Amino acid sequence: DKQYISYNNVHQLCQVSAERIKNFKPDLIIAIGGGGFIPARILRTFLKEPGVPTIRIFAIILSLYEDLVKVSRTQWIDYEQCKLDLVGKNVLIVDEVDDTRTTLHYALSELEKDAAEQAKAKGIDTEKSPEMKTNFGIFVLHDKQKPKKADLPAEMLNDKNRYFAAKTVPDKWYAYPWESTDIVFHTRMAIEQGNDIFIPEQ
Amino acid sequence: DKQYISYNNVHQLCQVSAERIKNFKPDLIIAIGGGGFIPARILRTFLKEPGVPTIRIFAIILSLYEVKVSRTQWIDYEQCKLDLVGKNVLIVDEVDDTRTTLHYALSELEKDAAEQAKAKGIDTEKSPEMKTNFGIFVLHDKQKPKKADLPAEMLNDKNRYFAAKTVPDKWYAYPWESTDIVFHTRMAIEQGNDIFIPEQ
Ligand SMILES: Nc1nc2c(ncn2[C@@H]2O[C@H](COP(=O)(O)O)[C@@H](O)[C@H]2O)c(=O)[nH]1
Ligand SMILES: Nc1nc2c(ncn2[C@@H]2O[C@H](COP(=O)(O)O)[C@@H](O)[C@H]2O)c(=O)[nH]1
Ligand SMILES: [Mg+2]
Repeated sequence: DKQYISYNNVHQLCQVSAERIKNFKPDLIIAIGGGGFIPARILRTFLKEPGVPTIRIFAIILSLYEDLVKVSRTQWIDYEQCKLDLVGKNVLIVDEVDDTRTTLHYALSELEKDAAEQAKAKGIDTEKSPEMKTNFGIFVLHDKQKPKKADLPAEMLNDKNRYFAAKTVPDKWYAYPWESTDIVFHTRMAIEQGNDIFIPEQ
Repeated sequence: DKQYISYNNVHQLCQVSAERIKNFKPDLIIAIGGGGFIPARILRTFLKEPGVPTIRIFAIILSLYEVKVSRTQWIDYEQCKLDLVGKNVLIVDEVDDTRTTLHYALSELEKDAAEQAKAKGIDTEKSPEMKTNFGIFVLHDKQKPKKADLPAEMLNDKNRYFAAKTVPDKWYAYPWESTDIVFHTRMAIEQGNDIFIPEQ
């Protein structure tokens, strides 16, 4: 039962989620794919504080292939060039949907390798110096209620201030507005399905 | 006279612009900042051909200071296996105001292209066809005195410089910038800045 989601719905999902995510105090955002970036950018509008430098967003692409799951960093982050130091940072990973969780699992896994390798380059010892550890969190618009094919750490999933889903939803296909080649039809369906705005004008 | 722009307006600006941009045949897109990335991603939906790998989008951030250019977030070409040689590259931003941002973005990316051509032992004078072809797409190009220029072969080629709309010198409020999307959309509708293409 295909669920059509309007732009304004996504906007308001980000709006309400931002209030929760403030408790995580993200220092930067890493967005998975084009679908991750749009919510990430909208989120930033709601995280912005006047006089405070806007939170940086980094786009990454992960490709996963059948093993004999193999992971390829199709588009990654040049931490040195960007002067991005993950040590002692709160990092929010953003994607539009958590379906089987495979993508989020391997993205987190890869980013943890980056952080560990940086904390070692600095002659930092994350065991002796725990406060230099990187704190990862996740934000998705939709977390599907279904058997997952991959896990996420318990301290992530079971911490309401680390794993953030705007909505936990049935196992249905979600059609995002940026994916549509007929936004008029798409928005008409979204309104009919109750997938448009849910917060009134201020 | 602030102009409120709805999400659906942005979507349809990209839809019509894609028909023009197909003539440029972009191989990849480079999006400037968060405001560039959204139209870039929407454009990709309209450039997609089934059975053909999706066009890659790379995000960059340029900082310009009182001009001093800083590559705040750039592209690791080697890591991304991105070769600009012989490519048609579309640079995307949401707005061309004074043109300063586009001027320096193009300048910096051209340096990358030349650098990569030389590393491949390619004399672009002798083999002009291997040169990198840059194009630009913005949602709005403001009609006003510009503070920087773009190449004549860019600006005067309808198949290189693409503005969805050429507009008066007013401030454009994009939907992703809004903290009240309901007010924002109501204003956009009133202003005639919503949809302009019917359902299929
Ligand atoms: N548009 C859309 N894409 C989905 C949906 N479910 C999964 N996907 C795509 O499948 C990918 C893999 O999701 P995963 O199963 O790894 O969590 C997602 O990144 C997304 O690209 C959906 O309901 N709607
Ligand atoms: N939202 C919005 N931003 C603008 C507008 N005009 C200029 N800007 C911001 O100013 C930046 C510099 O524009 P430039 O003058 O270099 O073309 C743009 O990238 C954009 O971030 C506008 O009308 N609306
Ligand atoms: Mg995604």
